[PDB]
Parts: sequence; C-alpha cells; structure tokens
Amino acid sequence: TVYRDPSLTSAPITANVGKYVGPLSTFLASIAKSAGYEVVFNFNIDALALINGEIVFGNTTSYATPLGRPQELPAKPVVHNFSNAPFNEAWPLLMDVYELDYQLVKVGSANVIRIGQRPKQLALPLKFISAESALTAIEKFFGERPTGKFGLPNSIKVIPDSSNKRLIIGSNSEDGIRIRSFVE
Amino acid sequence: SYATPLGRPQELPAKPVVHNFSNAPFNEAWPLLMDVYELDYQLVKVGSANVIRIGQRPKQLALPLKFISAESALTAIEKFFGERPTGKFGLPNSIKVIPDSSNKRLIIGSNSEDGIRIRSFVE
Amino acid sequence: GKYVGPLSTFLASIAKSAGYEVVFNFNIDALALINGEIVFGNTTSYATPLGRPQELPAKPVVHNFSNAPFNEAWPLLMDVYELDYQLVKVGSA
Repeated sequence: TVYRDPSLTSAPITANVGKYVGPLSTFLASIAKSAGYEVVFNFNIDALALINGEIVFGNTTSYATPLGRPQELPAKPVVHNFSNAPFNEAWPLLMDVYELDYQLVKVGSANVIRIGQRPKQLALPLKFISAESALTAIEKFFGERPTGKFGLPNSIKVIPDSSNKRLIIGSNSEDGIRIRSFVE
Repeated sequence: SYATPLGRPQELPAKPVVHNFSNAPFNEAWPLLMDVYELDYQLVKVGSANVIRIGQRPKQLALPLKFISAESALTAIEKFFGERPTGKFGLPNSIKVIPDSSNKRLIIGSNSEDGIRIRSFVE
Repeated sequence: GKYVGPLSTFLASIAKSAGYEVVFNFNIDALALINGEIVFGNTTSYATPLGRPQELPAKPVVHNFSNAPFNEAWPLLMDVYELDYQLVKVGSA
C-alpha cells in the first residue's frame, strides 16, 4: 500500500522525534534497521506481558510489568524518522497513524492546514448472514460491550464504531470469517 | 529469588524477551518474531524507503467439527476450561466453533481437546 | 504561544519544512501517546499514555502570521474559536 495526496508539496523533508521506551519495541525496529526498514507501531507494544532479567531486577523503573499493562495498551508511540521523504506522501501516512483528518485553507499567499479528527465510522456489507444475528455474534465475541465500540444493524449491513485497531482485528476480520455459505 | 515455590500464576502468560541471532536471514527471522508475540505487519512505501506497520493479530480461529454437534462440544469445553475466563470465547455455529484466545490457549485449549472428542460415536 | 506536547510540536514543524502553517482544531496532545521522554521525564510530561480525554476538546492558542491580510485572517480565527462579530461606529473609529 501507498499513501499519496496529489494536492500537497512534494519537496523532501527530514525529521526525527522520540525514543522507544520498552525492551521489545527497541529490539524490534532495530533488527529491521539492519535491513532497510523503518518500523512503525500501531499500538503500545511495550504494554504487553513481558518478562526479562532487566524487567524485574532493574539495571529506570522498568516500564514493562510482567503482569502486562492493558490500560496503556492502545497508546501510540510517537517515534518517527524521515530522511529525504516527500512531504507529499509522508504527511498522509502520519494522518493515518494518529487517525487525523486535514484540509487546506488559504490566508493569501500562504496555505494553512487545518488538522481535525477523523470520523470513526465504517460500513460493513453483509453477503450471506442477516445483520441481526451478526450483531449478536459480535456482542459475544467482543463482549466484556465496551463503550469504545458500537455496532449498528441495518438489515443490509452493520456500522461498527471504533478506533483503527479495533476496526481491523475487530469486526473487519470476524465479520470476514462468518460471511460464508450456510449449509442446510 | 523470583521463583516462589507457591507458583505465580498471574505472571504465567508473560513472554520472555530473550533472543539471539547470528547471521540469520531477516526474510525468515522476522516472521518468527511476529508469531512469538502474535503481531501482524504490512509494508508501506514512503518513496525510496519501505516502512513496516506492525499491528496486532486478530485472535480468532475456526474449528471444523466432523462427528459431534457444535452445541454439546461447547458444553464440554465450558466445563473443561471453566473456572469461563474472559480471555476465552466459544462461538457455536452448528457446523463449527470459533474459539477466541491467545496463541497458547489455542493449542492446549480447544485445538487439542476438540481433537480428542471428534471420534466415532458408538451406539 | 508555543505547542505543549511532543506530537503537536513534531507535526506543524515538518510541515514548516514545506510552506505550511498547521492549525489544530483540538488538543492533539491529549491523546494516548507513549514515548521515552513521556514516561521518564527529561517539565512533568503533559502526555499521559493513559490519555487525557477531559482536556481533549481544548483549543491550542498557537498562531503565526506574516503579511497576511486582516481581511481574510480575521474570519479564520473567528472560525477556529467559533466566535461571531459585528461592527459598530463610535464616530471616526
């Protein structure tokens, strides 16, 4: 996949921010820099359940917690590195990592970008199951229903409401495994 | 002495971040690490540089049933693995079941008990 | 003003490498953000990997104008902050 916005400047940029916190995010994204790759994490990978010699015995305060840390799991690591990347195609990537939405405004000879927030809605067409039992099979798969998710029946489709991560591992991949030929 | 002869079951499903690689191909060493930690990746192009967008793997699995109805197979699972923990889900579909659990609990869990109860019923 | 978080500063700075003048409609630094400096210090690290949803609909007062016409720069600011204006005459002013 590629992100390109053919209405922005294509001049190259060069930036950097932040350092990884955990022992796993640093180990990864470093073995991949031995090859030519620029790993970007969609979630707080260091909030998993991780055990190590340094995690429990010190060496900071070892932000790893072998018990996990599920309340800080959907965070987003602000660590980026760009070298001569075109702003035309590097900007739309960042607006997809953080789920933002932008538009251009002219204040004369200067163009300004008005960053907002992306409307988190999605329409899921159903091909073989009624969207009244598909909701029921979602409320039990993903039940605990968390207030971060909404499922809207419409008898033709469903309209899930969730963050980007919960719209991939969530409905978009279970609703894709239960749309199949029913047997009689 | 992090051993505690009483056990430590709340910290049991942790993952040890200890690895050692020597001249291993990144082609085949990377997909291993994405299966140990249950991650999912995809490639993005930002021009002349390729960037990997690591995510999280959707933890779902379909288990075909050959000899038992998937309405009593669920009942025999809720009692085997009962305590049902919130880390596990079992979805009947009358043709199969759809377990939801971590990688470890999808091996010693349904995948090996459902494999021992799909057998020739006697009358 | 100056931006507070590490994300609002990183953005609106790579966009100034090109010619752009980023304006945020919300408190982008009240999201859930994790970093080496956020948790370990370096201030008190106003980022809070747990998020900060009560301070999310805030408005960053950070602006920069250079030879912009007041004719068309004023109506932009009255739309960022959702204000409404009208003109009154007190004589020659």
